[PDB]
Amino acid sequence: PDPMKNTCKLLVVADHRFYRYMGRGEESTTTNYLIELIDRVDDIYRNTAWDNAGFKGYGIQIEQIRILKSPQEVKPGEKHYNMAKSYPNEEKDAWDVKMLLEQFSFDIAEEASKVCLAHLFTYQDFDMGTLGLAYGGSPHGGVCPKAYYSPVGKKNIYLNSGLTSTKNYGKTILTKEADLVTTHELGHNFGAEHDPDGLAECAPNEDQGGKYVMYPIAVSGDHENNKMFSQCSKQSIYKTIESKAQECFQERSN
Ligand SMILES: CC(C)C[C@H](CC(=O)NO)C(=O)N[C@H](C(=O)N[C@@H](C)C(=O)NCCN)C(C)(C)C
Ligand SMILES: [Zn+2]
Repeated sequence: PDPMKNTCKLLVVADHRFYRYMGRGEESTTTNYLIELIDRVDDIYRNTAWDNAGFKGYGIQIEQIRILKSPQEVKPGEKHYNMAKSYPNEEKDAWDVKMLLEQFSFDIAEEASKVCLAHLFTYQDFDMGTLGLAYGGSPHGGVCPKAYYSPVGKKNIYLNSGLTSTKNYGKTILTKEADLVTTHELGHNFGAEHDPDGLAECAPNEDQGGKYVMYPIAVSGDHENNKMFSQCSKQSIYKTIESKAQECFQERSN
C-alpha cells in the first residue's frame, strides 16, 4: 500500500429533505450526523485487510459537505435532484431510485469530477423497501470519476456516485441501519458485487455469524458478519483498489 494514496475523498451532499427531516433545519445537526456516519463506515473499510494480510488502511474521508437548505427552483419541464417534487410521480413520497441517481450524477457532474466519490444523502421513502443505489460492482462506475456522455443530458456526467435514504416504510431508519446502507452502496463504488447464495463462504447461515454487508437483502442488522465484507467482496475490492488508488486516492487527513 501507498500511504499517500490510500484515501477516497468524498463530496457528501445533504438534500433539502435530509436537511429538514434528519437535520432539524440546522447545519450543525445535519453535518454531525454525516460526519459520524462516514467515520463509522471508514472504521469498517480502514480496518479491512483486502488481501487478508497487510493490504489495509484504505478508507474514506469527507472533503466537503454540501447542505441544500431549500428545494431547488426549476422551470416547467425541468428537473433537479434537489427539486421539491418527486419524479416521475409527484404523488409518491420518493423519486424512482434509478432516475434519482442519474439526476444527481447529472446535476453534480462538475463537482464530482474533482473528487474520488460523490454521495447523496436524502430522506424519501423509495418503493418496496429500497434504501440506496450506486454505480460500480454491477453484473460501470465507482471510485474515481469516469466520464459517460449523456445523450439526453448533452454533457459528460461521472459515474463516481451513490445515494442513501434514511427513510423507509414511513420512519427514520436506525443509525446502525444507515451505517449498513452507506457501507453497502460505497461497497459497490469500491467494486464489490452482491454476495451470492451459492458461495457459502460469502453468504453464511445465521448460526455462523449471518450475512456480510454486500448481501442483497437488508433485514435485522444485529449479526456479527453484517457489518463486515465477505471474502468475495474483498477479492473484488482488492482488485479495484489496486487499479484505482494511484488514479484518485489521496493521503489520509488529520
Ligand atoms: C443496504 C441494502 C441491502 C441495499 C439494497 C439495494 C442495493 O442493492 N443497493 O445497492 C436494498 O435496498 N435492499 C432492500 C431491502 O432488503 N430493504 C429492507 C430494509 C426492507 O425494506 N425489506 C422489506 C421489503 N419487503 C430490497 C431492495 C432487497 C427490498
Ligand atoms: Zn446492492
